[PDB]
Amino acid sequence: GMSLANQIDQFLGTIMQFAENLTSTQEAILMLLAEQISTNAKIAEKLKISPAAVTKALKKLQEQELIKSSRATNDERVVLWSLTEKAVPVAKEHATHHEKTLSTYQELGNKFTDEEQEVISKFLSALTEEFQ
Amino acid sequence: GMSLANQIDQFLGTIMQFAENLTSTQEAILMLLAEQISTNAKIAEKLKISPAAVTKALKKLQEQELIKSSRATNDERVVLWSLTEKAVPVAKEHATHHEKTLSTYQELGNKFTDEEQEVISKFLSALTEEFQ
Repeated sequence: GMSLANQIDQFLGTIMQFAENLTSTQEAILMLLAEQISTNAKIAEKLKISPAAVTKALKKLQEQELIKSSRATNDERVVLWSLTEKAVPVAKEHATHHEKTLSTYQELGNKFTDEEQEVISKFLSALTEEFQ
Repeated sequence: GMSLANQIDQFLGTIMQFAENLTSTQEAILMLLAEQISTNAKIAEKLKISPAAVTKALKKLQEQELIKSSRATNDERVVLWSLTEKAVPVAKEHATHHEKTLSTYQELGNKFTDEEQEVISKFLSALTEEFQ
């Protein structure tokens, strides 16, 4: 039989191999803008990142014509950002992938009782640490 | 609070990030040869790989002067392979890393009862599948 240590080793090897086959900030803005027009400030708050990081990601998305700025109809000083037509199916495709992935994790989790899920949760947190 | 699905998603993201920061056959031969001189046949059996794959990996290791061929003192037709002096500390360093990694997984596993470990084992097998 196989030790749990070896099972864990093999499992992590499989996830790392799969890895070896848009930044995440950019893709998170895409997803956010897919749901509501927003400002730099709003984006920084919702994403929990610095204003410099938001400006940097917004610039990359703009260069790619994934998003576009406009002026708040109420206030001429506030710049709003929204998806371009070109970005609509990009964001939709990313949102769908994310949702499907999470659904898969959720269905797997649902095969376990709350008590079992707590075991799994503690296991994953402790193992996460070894990789942070 | 955070759903298990989201915990799993974040956990896999961390392992994949860590990944984004010698082939495994070659390194397995190094480790094997670190413990005993062997032939192509022996290597293929122990590693569960094709003779072509072994020849391919042996050639790469030889080019790198990590291993060297010699003739079986008993039989002139059989080629044995062993580490070179240069490879000794390479294999030692790899063996030590592997052992340390497994020790870490083992110590983490030891914080869980056999029953909890079974929960974790089933969880990991089912999740592995999603990535094979």
